[PDB]
Amino acid sequence: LPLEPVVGAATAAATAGQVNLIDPWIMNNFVQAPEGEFTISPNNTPGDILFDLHLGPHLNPFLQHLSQMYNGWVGNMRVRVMLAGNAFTAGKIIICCVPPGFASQNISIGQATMFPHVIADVRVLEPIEIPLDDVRNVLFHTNENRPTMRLLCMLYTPLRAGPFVIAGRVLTCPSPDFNFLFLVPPSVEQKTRQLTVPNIPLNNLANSRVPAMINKMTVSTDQNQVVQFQNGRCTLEGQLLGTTPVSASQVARIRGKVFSTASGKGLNLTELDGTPYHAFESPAPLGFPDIGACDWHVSTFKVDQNLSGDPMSRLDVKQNAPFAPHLGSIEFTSDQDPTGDQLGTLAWVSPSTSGARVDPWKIPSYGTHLAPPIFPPGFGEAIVYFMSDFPIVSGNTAQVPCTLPQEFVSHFVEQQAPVRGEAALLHYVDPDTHRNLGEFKLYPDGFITCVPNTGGGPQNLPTNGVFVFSSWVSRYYQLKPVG
Amino acid sequence: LPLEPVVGAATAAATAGQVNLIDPWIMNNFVQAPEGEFTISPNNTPGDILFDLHLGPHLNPFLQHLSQMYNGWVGNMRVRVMLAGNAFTAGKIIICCVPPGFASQNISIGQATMFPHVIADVRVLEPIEIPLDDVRNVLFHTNENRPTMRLLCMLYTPLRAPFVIAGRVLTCPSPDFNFLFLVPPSVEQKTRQLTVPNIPLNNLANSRVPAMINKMTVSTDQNQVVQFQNGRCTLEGQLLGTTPVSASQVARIRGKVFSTASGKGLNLTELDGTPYHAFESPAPLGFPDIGACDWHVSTFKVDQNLSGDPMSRLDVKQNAPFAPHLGSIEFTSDQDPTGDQLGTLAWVSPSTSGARVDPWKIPSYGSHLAPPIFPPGFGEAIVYFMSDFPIVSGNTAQVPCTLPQEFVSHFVEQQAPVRGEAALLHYVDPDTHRNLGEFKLYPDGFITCVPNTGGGPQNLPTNGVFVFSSWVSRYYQLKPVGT
Amino acid sequence: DGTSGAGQLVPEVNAAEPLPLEPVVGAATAAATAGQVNLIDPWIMNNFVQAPEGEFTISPNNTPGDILFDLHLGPHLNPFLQHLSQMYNGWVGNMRVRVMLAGNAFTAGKIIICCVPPGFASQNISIGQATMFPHVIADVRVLEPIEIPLDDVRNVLFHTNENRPTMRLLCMLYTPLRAPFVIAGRVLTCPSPDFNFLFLVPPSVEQKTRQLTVPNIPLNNLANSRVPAMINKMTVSTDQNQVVQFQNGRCTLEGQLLGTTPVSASQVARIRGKVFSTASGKGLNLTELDGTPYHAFESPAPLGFPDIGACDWHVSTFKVDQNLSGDPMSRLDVKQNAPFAPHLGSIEFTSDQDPTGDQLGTLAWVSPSTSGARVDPWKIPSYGSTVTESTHLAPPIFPPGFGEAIVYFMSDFPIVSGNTAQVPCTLPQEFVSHFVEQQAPVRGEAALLHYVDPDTHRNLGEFKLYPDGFITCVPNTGGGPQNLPTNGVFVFSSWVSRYYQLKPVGT
Repeated sequence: LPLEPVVGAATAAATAGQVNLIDPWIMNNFVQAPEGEFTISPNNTPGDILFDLHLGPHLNPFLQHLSQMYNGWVGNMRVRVMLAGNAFTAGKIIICCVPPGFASQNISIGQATMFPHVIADVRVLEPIEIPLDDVRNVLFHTNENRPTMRLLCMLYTPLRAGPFVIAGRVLTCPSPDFNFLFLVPPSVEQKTRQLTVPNIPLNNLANSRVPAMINKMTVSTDQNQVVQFQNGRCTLEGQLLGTTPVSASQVARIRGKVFSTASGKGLNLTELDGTPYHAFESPAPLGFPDIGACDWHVSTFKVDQNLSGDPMSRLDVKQNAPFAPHLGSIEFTSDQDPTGDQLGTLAWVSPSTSGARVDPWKIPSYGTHLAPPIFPPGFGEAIVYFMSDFPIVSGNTAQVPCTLPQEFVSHFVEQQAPVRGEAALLHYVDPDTHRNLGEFKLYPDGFITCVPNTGGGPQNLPTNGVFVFSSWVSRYYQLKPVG
Repeated sequence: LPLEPVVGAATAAATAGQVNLIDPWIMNNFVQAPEGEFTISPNNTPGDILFDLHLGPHLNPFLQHLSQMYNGWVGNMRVRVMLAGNAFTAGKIIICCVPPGFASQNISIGQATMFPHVIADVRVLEPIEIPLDDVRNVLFHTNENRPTMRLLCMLYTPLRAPFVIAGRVLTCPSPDFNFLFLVPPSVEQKTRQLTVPNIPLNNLANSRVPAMINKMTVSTDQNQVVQFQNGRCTLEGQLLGTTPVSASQVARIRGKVFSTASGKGLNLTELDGTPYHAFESPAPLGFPDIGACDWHVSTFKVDQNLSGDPMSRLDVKQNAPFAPHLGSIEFTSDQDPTGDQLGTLAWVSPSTSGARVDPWKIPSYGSHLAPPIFPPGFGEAIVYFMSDFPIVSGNTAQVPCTLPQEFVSHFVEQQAPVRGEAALLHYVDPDTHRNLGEFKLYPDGFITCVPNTGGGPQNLPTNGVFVFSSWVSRYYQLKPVGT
Repeated sequence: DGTSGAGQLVPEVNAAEPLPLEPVVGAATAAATAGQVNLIDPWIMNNFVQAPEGEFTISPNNTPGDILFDLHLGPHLNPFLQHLSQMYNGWVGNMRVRVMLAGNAFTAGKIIICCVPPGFASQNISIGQATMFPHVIADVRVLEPIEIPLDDVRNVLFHTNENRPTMRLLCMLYTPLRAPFVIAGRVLTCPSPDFNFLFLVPPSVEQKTRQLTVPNIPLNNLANSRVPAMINKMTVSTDQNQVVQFQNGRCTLEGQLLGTTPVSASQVARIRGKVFSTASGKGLNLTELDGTPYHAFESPAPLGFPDIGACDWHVSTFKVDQNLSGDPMSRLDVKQNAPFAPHLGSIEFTSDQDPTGDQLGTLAWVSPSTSGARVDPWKIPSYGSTVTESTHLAPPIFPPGFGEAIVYFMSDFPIVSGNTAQVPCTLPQEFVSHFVEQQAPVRGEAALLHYVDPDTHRNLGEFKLYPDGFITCVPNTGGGPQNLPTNGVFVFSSWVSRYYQLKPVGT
């Protein structure tokens, strides 16, 4: 290779506080990378990306567990590539070393030979060993994200034999130039956390919009519908968006004070614990329903007395032009007499006119710092929604969709993990036989996408599996079809 | 110069992949930089800015062409400055070296003495040589944006001389210059060069109506502001407003016909059948913007089976139901249009009887627009490009714009960065290659000039080609064009 | 490579004889007379990088005697040397060529690679005559790649970017291939330790060292080149032996327009003239699109004249006069009859409205010539009134065989009662206006293009751009390119030979 030898730990020996050691049995065995599975099929053209890495301590699950009590790292790692072919095949492969700070859209196979490369045949027997060295700009890497040295593997000549696919594995162990740098109290710094997904089956996740359970996932019928839900919106760093509450006993709730004028009878909106509502950036009080273009039916009760009568009194809210909850004022009608304070929940909806149809894929017009919409991205990636049984009269369906469940939002808020990639990769896993049922992507804005089969998506999967985080991938990572 | 000796690649030899040598003949002659030209004038005051350059490999057209092959760079340069004045213009200048990390955003002429500086007169014959050193904090410089050293030229004493003083800046590298990591050439976007297309003026298409550019002119009242919505594209390639890419998408309307009790209408979609989203764009891409008039759109029906006469002329009035931001217009026509209608604006007419049509206004979409274009002062005016178009009862029969469509389609394709406050353009006759005028190209996407008294750019031939010259500052004074 | 686990089925090293040519001195000659001698990067001198003309296929459709690749000795055989060649002027020295071949353990065949001296110019060197040059006969089953020195036989002290003959490598098939199969071969080059560029020149100014590029525009943003509309589909024709001779949208890769091809995307299908009206009827005396007079020359018509033949035209014009009152437009109806002769600059029309003076208009919609005929959008009009006049049309386009098919670009356009309601072309207008500005030289017989998805940067199909200005493909059985997504980007990959076997596109 045209690479000069680099030095790992002699530059950061004098200017850092400490230089710490590593258990010598980690330096010897080769441990498989997180995304270290790739196949080569005869349907592949020359030029397809097969794998893609970048240098760090996350390429080895011992270094990732050791780095949570340290502060810096330097050094080079060693990579193995192991193919599985026999003596009756033909084809080549290319593995190039892209330097840090190089940004480009696509690299052809003619431009891939201008990097320091290794062109390896398919029929090889001993595994290919490639040095992955550290080309630094500073003395030592601290615990932030910063672009590092990449490997890039592409097909070079197409595969010919005589559905024979060829499977490959990537294995990685550090060189003796690897070192950690400063003893820190473990798992306290935010920069060394890792994102995790709760260990709860799908038939025990609550809905994030109505108070019911999730029973089956679908994809929408339209494949480019744009959704702008305001309940169940939260990014991966634990920043709530819209009117998303935290717990699951706060979804689709209403608390306010009743005023009685000659104009009608209405509600002055407060929050769900007695604090007065502030109109700074929230479109509504935290816990307000977002079912748009319908007629709500909220059943409340009287709060601060020793009640002797029948407390429950249904209230009917119509989404006309006086409906403006952003100012903290909705108008209702009823058959009982609700006075004072009323804490209630949304029971069921109704259409506006006498013959209209309730479309639960829409949001009301509040009157103002809304949540941003969700466009369906990439190549064939479809946003997976979660349906739930809820009483909707005179509608096309009885299923209410969402993007994330409530126990995901209540976990992302407490966890406060950072984002180390451009997307996440999940694995739907049966909890009995531990077999992988399908893979999904988790984007940094909080919506799960997938690539479905023709005529079948995630709805064909059973409803008692458990999501499991795997690793961080790029945005253009290819998924497998589900169905 | 009061500066320590600064080493080159001796620090970056350890932690980089390669260290690469260059030609020993580049370090001998002084070549004019692509950011060289500046002017001194008695309009200036002691304390202005004549040029400012950040240290890099883009200060020399040999190092710029070499840096598309490499990744990093380390080392110093040498700068040499020429002036051209008589023995009747008295005054000094001052060229100082501001280190990186010094942030004050205003430097008095008494504070610029406290840097490493060269104080030079304007009556000098031999040029002035000053070394620009690479004071840095890191081991080497990756081809991206980090603060490097600055040259900074100010007027140090008032100029008692329309006489301007031309100046040029010539650079050559020191013997300590070195590039670092070989990549494939011309793949990164960060080391690209801005070009202007090599087309004559009469072979350029208009950007507001479907016609060809006839001549250039300036306005009569040169303090009128314009807010055109087609032909708006910044130099980095970001489209603004409703500007389309190609030249066959200009002033075209496509939508589905709906009938109601009050006339007919069109439910607007995009220009290929894709549904329109009411977002950041004020209209579907390619919507016309000739305001305060009545349109005449001639459409046909997108259908495989047509008979008789497939054309229909829709007359759109800009009354209160004209609201293209919501996604609906109205029309009146004597034919019977149905289904998906696609058409192009044909001619415009006055709104009421006796009134006249103004082609400089824009319609009212609302009942997220592009920012207005203000003239940048210093006795300049905006160059407009005129084109013949059928206009009844108007002042002129010609429609202006701010950029040709090929310029927009070139800036979108190239995506070159911006290294200056303006771009100086020449206008050359393509036979004898003489020069006819100087124009500035601002990074907001419009071309200005300084018109002569009694004339302007409308007295020039109409077959000249624009040629990129250099990157200049905001106060470069242009020679007046005209007669 | 893979000599470890390939068994002993294939040979590993090509046993070759030394070539019958003496070694050639390098850059020591141009030290006394040239101005400068410029050193280059030592990291280039020992890395084998794939040449731009570095792809070929050996398919069992090839006969013995087909040209696989053909290289002229220059600095354009290496992308580092090509990118350095735009800065300097002149060069000397030798190169080092390396050919990669890896078939199965089942295939069979041989190739022959010969060195032709400068000045020996002949067409169709056979495989009998290629033996008489210094040659190496290599197998198609070897593992270690063949290395061939490309010496620099010359008459003068050093070279220059003008037109002079240089040495050639010429690799042809020798015995037929015997096994759905091809053999992907790659050619990799590296300079000798005697290579040297000579004189510094302003970079990327001269024409002879340029590089052909294709625009970075998606498919749905390209304009049609025969009617004013946008491209929305790529199809192939049914009759694969139908000849097409279009007039608009014809441009060679060197950037030299043919026929009535305009430059801008707003000049297509336009007519400008001054209306005369005798006692017989009404007509137009044709001028150019900017008022300049039109003379009978190499073009058969003014630039931008429409070319949909054997039909009726409906053109909607307007007066060029400033003072307009009332209804400005006027629809003209043209028949392709005997008084239709745009080569002499006169047509004849009828209209309900009355336009006079100067008129400028655009073709609106077409119509059949008779009450029960059809509209074929694949024909062209007869420009000359008498058929024997030399009107200097563009030459017809023939498909180059090997199962290939020409790609057409369709657009929605109001055709009344035709075969389909779409108009084809050969090149988009943004390709013509990009080929005219660049003026890049052509270094092969085709240009392999890839149709790339703009987001995931995948690969959807291979295409070939021929130097006469059209794009071909090999359609799959019962499919074609009309199944592809309509927002891809054509990227340039390599310069290939005329007999490159593409992969079938579509389903």
